[PDB]
Amino acid sequence: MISLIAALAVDRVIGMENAMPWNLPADRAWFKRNTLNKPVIMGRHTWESIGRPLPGRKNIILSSQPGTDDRVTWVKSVDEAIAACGDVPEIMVIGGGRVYEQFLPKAQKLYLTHIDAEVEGDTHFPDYEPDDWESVFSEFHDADAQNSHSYCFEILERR
Ligand SMILES: NC(=O)C1=CN([C@@H]2O[C@H](COP(=O)(O)OP(=O)(O)OC[C@H]3O[C@@H](n4cnc5c(N)ncnc54)[C@H](OP(=O)(O)O)[C@@H]3O)[C@@H](O)[C@H]2O)C=CC1
Ligand SMILES: COc1cc(Cc2cnc(N)nc2N)cc(OC)c1OC
Ligand SMILES: [Cl-]
Repeated sequence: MISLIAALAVDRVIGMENAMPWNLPADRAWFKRNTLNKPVIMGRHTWESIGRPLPGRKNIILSSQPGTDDRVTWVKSVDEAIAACGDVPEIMVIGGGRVYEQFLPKAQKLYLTHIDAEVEGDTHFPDYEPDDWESVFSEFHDADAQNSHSYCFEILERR
């Protein structure tokens, strides 16, 4: 099983200048929950965004160029990433825009955080047909002192 987990603003925005254009600790909490003790495949742009290994997960970076951090696994292809995760129950693909593009066709599950924010963005979740997917579970949260936007955590499964 391959799964994508991603936070989407109003216009499927996921990124602005190699950062998420919002601050939702409640999202980073939901991200940690569903990825922990599973392998994560991220693109080199996302690695640099996070800027440190994600504890309690084998970290797998996609980069044509050679590695620059001895604490994480590096791979130069999609097939190498996928192989690098090994015989596991679930592979979590955690960004960014170009990695999502490549993995979404392969993906069985979506872990979507829908954020009530119309924010300028250089990077968007790839398009898809909701025809192709069926809503499994969702959870709505109001904005609060720490999370300036309302948000909905959704899970979808292929057919
Ligand atoms: N909203 C959300 O849920 C999330 C937000 N983001 C946002 O996403 C943005 C980053 O997305 P984007 O700019 O598309 O980049 P990525 O984060 O997908 O990383 C791009 C890099 O990945 C490497 N790469 C990708 N595919 C391959 C491949 N098949 N073989 C080899 N290397 C590969 C390349 O590295 P190289 O240059 O070494 O060749 C490429 O330059 C940021 O703004 C970030 O904030 C990211 C995570 C989640
Ligand atoms: C743990 O912090 C980060 C996590 C992510 C990936 C990510 C974040 N949120 C969700 N819902 N899905 C994801 N795949 C991306 C990040 O930066 C772009 C992070 O830095 C704050
Ligand atoms: Cl690419």
